Amino acid sequence: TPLYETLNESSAVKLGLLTCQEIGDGNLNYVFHIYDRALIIKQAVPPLTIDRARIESSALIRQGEHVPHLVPRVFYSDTEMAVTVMEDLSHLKIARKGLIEGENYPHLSQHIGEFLGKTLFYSSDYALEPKVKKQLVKQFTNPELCDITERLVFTDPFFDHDTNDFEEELRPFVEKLWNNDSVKIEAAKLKKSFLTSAETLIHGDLHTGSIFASEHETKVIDPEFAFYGPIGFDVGQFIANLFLNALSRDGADREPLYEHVNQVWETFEETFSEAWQKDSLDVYANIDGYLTDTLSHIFEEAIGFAGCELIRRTIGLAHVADLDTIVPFDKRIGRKRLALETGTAFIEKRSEFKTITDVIELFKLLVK
Amino acid sequence: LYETLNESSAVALAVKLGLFTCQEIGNLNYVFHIYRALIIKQAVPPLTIDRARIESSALIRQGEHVPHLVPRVFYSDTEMAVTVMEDLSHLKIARKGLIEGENYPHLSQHIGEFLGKTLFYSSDYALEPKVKKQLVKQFTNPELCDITERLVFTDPFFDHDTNDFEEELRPFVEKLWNNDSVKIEAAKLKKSFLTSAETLIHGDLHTGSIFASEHETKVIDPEFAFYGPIGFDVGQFIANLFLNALSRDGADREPLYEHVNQVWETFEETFSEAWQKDSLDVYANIDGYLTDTLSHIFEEAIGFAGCELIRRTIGLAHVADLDTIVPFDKRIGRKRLALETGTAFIEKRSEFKTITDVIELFKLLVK
Ligand SMILES: Nc1ncnc2c1ncn2[C@@H]1O[C@H](COP(=O)(O)OP(=O)(O)O)[C@@H](O)[C@H]1O
Ligand SMILES: Nc1ncnc2c1ncn2[C@@H]1O[C@H](COP(=O)(O)OP(=O)(O)O)[C@@H](O)[C@H]1O
Ligand SMILES: [Mg+2]
Ligand SMILES: [Mg+2]
Ligand SMILES: [Mg+2]
Ligand SMILES: [Mg+2]
Repeated sequence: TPLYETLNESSAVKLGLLTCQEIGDGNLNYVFHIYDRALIIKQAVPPLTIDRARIESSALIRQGEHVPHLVPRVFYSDTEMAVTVMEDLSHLKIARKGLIEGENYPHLSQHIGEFLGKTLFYSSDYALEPKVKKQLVKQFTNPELCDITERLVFTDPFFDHDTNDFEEELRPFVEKLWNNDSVKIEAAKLKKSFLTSAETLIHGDLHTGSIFASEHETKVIDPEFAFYGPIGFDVGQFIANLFLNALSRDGADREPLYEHVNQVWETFEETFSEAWQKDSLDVYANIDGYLTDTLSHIFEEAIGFAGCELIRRTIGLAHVADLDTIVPFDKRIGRKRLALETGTAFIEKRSEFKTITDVIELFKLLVK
Repeated sequence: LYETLNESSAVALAVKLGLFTCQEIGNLNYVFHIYRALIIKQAVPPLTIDRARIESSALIRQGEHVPHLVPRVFYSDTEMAVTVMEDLSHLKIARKGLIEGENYPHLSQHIGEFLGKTLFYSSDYALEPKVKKQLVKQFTNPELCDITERLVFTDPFFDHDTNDFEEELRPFVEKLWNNDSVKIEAAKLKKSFLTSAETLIHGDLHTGSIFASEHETKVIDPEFAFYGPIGFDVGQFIANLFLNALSRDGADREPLYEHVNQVWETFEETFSEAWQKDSLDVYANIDGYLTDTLSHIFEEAIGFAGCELIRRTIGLAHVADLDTIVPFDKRIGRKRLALETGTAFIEKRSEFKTITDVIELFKLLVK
């Protein structure tokens, strides 16, 4: 008989680990805080299969094997119940919220860069026997959550589709995008890579709202969207959300975010490189120029994906607080115009950039 | 459940199934011909017998789109590792025919159509991505992919135990081993083989996986099928046309060069028609998108062709086209050319503009 039952505060409060409050922001997932000493119980609500909870638990445990300091500990998980029992991180702040409040989080980019480099390297064919990796591909296939992304980041913003949500003051600029054949061709190629390039186990939703942060600590959460896809993807989505915060700031306040974009690519590239040297199984790994060309391709896709995330967050179904809370209204429109414009340039020009500072310097010029 | 068959128990299965003397005409796979006639193929246990599930499933899928270009499957069973199929012994394996000097005028149109349709119709272009992600699971082929990952993409390029080549070839083989830039390129193509889950491929589409006569073509043995790069079956087939060209002299080569041009042309035209007609992709009709898609397939196809050319010359698994060339010295010379053309194909793959450029490069090198 079926064993799933949607939890409540009492039901959540037998595993051998006095008061409980549901603190979930969304509505697809319940998050139960139990308090001593504290604990979190996350549970999927059923339209999206509850299978996502199996993916999420498994992804967190996997990430913990390589970067246990950058992810919450998982004490228990259950597939039928769609439950993940994990470490309480309420003493930290969601990074998107903190950044909007003016926190700079000096280590954010070192920490995320390390997370990206290790997670993305160690689940790849570089690191794993291909026969092992092919099994992990099966275990982490995520059709419904991939469908969300395939539509929202890669498809809907580029056409007059019903999921989009944007001010009419933006219509002229949005229609300029829709009519742009060559940027759309490129977004199709990026989407095709998303659909087909089973390179590693990615997080699949690594924006600033999926990170807990304080001055000295960083933790990545909510790998619901995990599956075998392109290595550049998590890197692009994260970098884009740094740029999205930049656009919500003015003048010299932007500098910390530009430094984070630079630092996260750099740390990613070092971390991925050191893991490659020390732990690759490939006979081809140590041939001069092979790692270099591999990183150049990741870099290029990462910038393309960033462009998609920049556009998608601005005019698509799922927005970001960074742009939506900008005041006054006319400034909001202007900054949302620029996210559209930079995202487009990112997509079009992705293979012309040589370094991360090329990308930052282009961005800075477009947002002057 | 599983029991390896013999000629007698193979006859018993045929009658038990309600269909219709027996000889095993196949070291890993038995093929039982039963005479109205019928074929019963069975996997033997080191390599998983799960390959027989993949082969039967692949043949049935291919039959949905090109039923005239694959044998009919009357019955299959996973636990017995059995595929019961149409008898094609009135046809000749294409490799054998081509070596005897048969030219098979329609071979390239038939395979071009096979390629275009099979490769389009199991892709994200043709299928709901949710459906396609299920087929990826179903066709995951770790052991047979491992053979390819090692034999076509890795061992030939290093001093590995599986390679098998004449000592007279050593200088040219060592030239390849010491070539960093071709090997970087071979790595990229391998990485694509390992990661690019674009469509359901045959995975072993050489001239010995084809039955042929003047008027008929049938593709067989899709044991190696899995979700991989679209360019792969195209490259491996083109390379085996070039391998036969090298076993011929002078003007007798021209039919093979025509086959290479024709198979790309037919492939490109079939894939294009299927794209216009049957794509699910909102991006499908934007001018330049199909064109750029084909350019990438072309480039990979040519790279994979170079790997197959090298691999068949000096790796574990050879081709009769090269190994039966006489005299010995001529053999060494032509095997040197396969190595050098395969190398050129890998390194120049993104410089070619059309199939004619590929052929004209090849013809120049083998003058
Ligand atoms: N481990 C945790 N510790 C403390 N709070 C958490 C924890 N996990 C989630 N939360 C709270 O619940 C919110 C929703 O978490 P998240 O995993 O992103 O759910 P969803 O998938 O619904 O977005 C977070 O923004 C955070 O405020
Ligand atoms: N459908 C068939 N009709 C007639 N002969 C066949 C048929 N299938 C296979 N054979 C014979 O058996 C041989 C091996 O078949 P194949 O499917 O290539 O097995 P393997 O996977 O061992 O290469 C073929 O070359 C052919 O001579
Ligand atoms: Mg979240
Ligand atoms: Mg989530
Ligand atoms: Mg065979
Ligand atoms: Mg076979």
